[PDB]
Amino acid sequence: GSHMCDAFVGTWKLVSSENFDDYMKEVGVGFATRKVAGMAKPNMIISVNGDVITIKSESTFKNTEISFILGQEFDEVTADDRKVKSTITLDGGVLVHVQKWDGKSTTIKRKREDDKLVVECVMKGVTSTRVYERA
Ligand SMILES: Cc1cc(S(=O)(=O)Nc2ccnn2C)c(C)cc1Cl
Repeated sequence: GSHMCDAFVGTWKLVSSENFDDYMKEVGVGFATRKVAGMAKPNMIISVNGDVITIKSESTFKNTEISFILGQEFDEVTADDRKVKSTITLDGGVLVHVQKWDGKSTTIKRKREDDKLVVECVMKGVTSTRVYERA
């Protein structure tokens, strides 16, 4: 029957980005990776099978894929090649994705707003907002 993340499931395309270069700088991404990653217009493909959620992020820069159970830490290699320990939870209908590495932390929130999927990436005081629409 109907379930936890139904409104997230599907194929989404990036339509706007703000402050992503600054977010990446704060994370520690180097110049060349920032330039090429920042150009990209990824799709995000979200699916659910039982308790397992899969998020694929695909662009001309990189294809990534994570599968996880809410609340259960996992290893992730990010598109910029960080090796992080991640935990994703649902907080009042928002997917909250925390990545920990080298004593640092970043949080990515994904939420449904109208017909969009809005992604907010936060590293210390710097936020990037990335808006997706259905493909
Ligand atoms: C590097 C990077 C990538 C992302 S992403 O948007 O999920 N994926 C992305 C960007 C460009 N191509 N692809 C697949 C995010 C949220 C953060 C960071 Cl630092």
